[PDB]
Order: sequence, then C-alpha cells, then structure tokens
Amino acid sequence: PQITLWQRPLVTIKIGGQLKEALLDTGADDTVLEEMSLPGRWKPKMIGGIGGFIKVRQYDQILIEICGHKAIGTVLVGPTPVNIIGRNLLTQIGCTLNF
Amino acid sequence: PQITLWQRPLVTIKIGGQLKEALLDTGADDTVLEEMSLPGRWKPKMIGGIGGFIKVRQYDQILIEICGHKAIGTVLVGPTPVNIIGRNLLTQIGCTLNF
Ligand SMILES: N[C@@H](O)O[C@@H]1Cc2ccccc2[C@@H]1C1CN[C@@](Cc2ccccc2)(C[C@H](O)[C@H](Cc2ccccc2)NC(=O)O[C@H]2CCOC2)C1=O
Repeated sequence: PQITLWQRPLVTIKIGGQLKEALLDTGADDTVLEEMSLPGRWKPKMIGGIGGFIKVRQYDQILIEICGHKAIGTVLVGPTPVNIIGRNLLTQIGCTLNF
Repeated sequence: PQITLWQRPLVTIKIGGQLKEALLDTGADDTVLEEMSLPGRWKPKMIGGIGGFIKVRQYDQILIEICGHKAIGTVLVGPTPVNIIGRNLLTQIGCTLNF
C-alpha cells in the first residue's frame, strides 16, 4: 500500500499469536516491541535515541507479519512507548520511501 | 527518487546557507536538528522519544531545502543524536511509504 505521512504510519502486525499496532519507522535501524513474552533466549542490549537509552532484550529469528507480509528478523523487547518496526524488517517486506 | 532502506535514509539538507546531513524519519512527528543558530524568537516544546522527554526550542517558518526540494516549516533545535526530518516536512515534499 502507499502510505501518506499526514498521520503516523501505523499498521497491524501479528506476533506470537496476538495482533498489535506498530509504527513504521525509517529512522530506526532495529525493531522494538513493548514488554511481552517471547520464546527463545535473549541478550541484553541498550538502545538510545531522543530522551536517552533504555535496556531491551534482544531475540533473534522472530517471525512477524506486517500487513500480511511475513518477515523474519531480530526483535527487541523493552520499555518502549510504542511498538516500532525498523529498517531490519521494513526491507524484508519491500518498503521504500518515495518523493 | 525511490529510497530503499538497506542503509540509513540520509539526505543532505541546506539550512542557513550551509549543508548538513539529516535522516528521513517517518517515526518522528517533528523535525529536530542539532544545536545551531536560527533567526527570530523561539518558544518551548517538550518532545518524547525512546528514552523519555527532552526540552527543545521551536522555530517557525524556517526555510529548509531537502534534497533540492524547498520546504518552509517548523524546526526544533535541541540535544538530538542526529538531524531528524520528521513528518511535518516529509509531507511538504510529498514523501510516502510504499510496499
Ligand atoms: N539508532 C537508531 O537508528 O535508532 C534509535 C535506536 C532505536 C532502536 C529501535 C527503535 C528506535 C530507535 C531509535 C530512533 C530511531 N529514530 C529516532 C531518532 C534517532 C535516530 C538515530 C539515532 C538516534 C535517534 C526517533 C524515532 O523515530 C522515534 C519513534 C517514537 C515514536 C513515538 C514515541 C517514541 C518513539 N520518534 C521520536 O523521537 O519522535 C519525535 C522526535 C521529534 O518528534 C517526536 C530514534 O530515537
């Protein structure tokens, strides 16, 4: 779909059986999801942006469906204010920026 | 142009007669630039990011050329990790996400 930027580019994703609302973010190298339980083992990581840094748990090879398009990659879980889908998964669904 | 997201979507912007590099950020509602001198008055603005809130200075009606496209809008100046081109300016140059 062609998404305009008059409003926040939010989409529905499905992970671990549940459906969620996430923000497509070209500025984010990674993908961070709000506190949730995912299977597998994790590695701690610190990510920072505006406001500072937060500690997250890094899970690899996680399967996510973005607008029906399945994608697989690293997913960070932590105290983020909004679920954010970054470049690591956007490229997998063939997302591009046009102007 | 069409920008893929395999690497950071960095563009050069021209502001105040000088070139700077900025990141096209669809997850950012606003445009925030690193510390610099802009003309006129500024009013305060608190913006929230990944690590919390920061206080920035807001300058309105600022001429900024992005990748050759001229835009005139609100720019926030503060302690940001990188220059961020947000949705307020992405819509002015007609930028959309496609997949
Ligand atoms: N290293 C890098 O690429 O991203 C950092 C680390 C990371 C990892 C996962 C998800 C996000 C991020 C960070 C990003 C990615 N983009 C920004 C700006 C940035 C870019 C590069 C390096 C540091 C910081 C901003 C991000 O899009 C958030 C996403 C978000 C949306 C809503 C609430 C919280 C976060 N939006 C935001 O801060 O919004 C505003 C600033 C101006 O208008 C408001 C970040 O803070």
